Amino acid sequence: GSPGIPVPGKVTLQKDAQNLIGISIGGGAQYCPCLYIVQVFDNTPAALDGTVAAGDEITGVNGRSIKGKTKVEVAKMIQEVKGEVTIHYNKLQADPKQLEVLFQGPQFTLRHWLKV
Repeated sequence: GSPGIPVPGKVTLQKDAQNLIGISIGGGAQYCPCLYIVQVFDNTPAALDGTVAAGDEITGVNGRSIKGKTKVEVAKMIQEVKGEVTIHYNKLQADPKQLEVLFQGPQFTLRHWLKV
């Protein structure tokens, strides 16, 4: 599908020594907005050449959206693609009200996120 995302983009990298990208995915926190990527490690492909760092909207893995399956499965999808890595991302300016919501500052929402 296509929900009309702002500015879509993709960066292609390759798996880390740990067989991942070096990120953490949560499908939104406060009101479950978007974001997906909650944190990254600078020396991971994701951060380093990737720049899919904390605050970016990783909406798809290697061309296929993650928003449709399951946390555990999406990490698997990324581990599945052995040796390679591609991230689809977006960048929402939102509106003041929704911008601070997308910002994620209030950390009352713990939840159980995923990581690769």
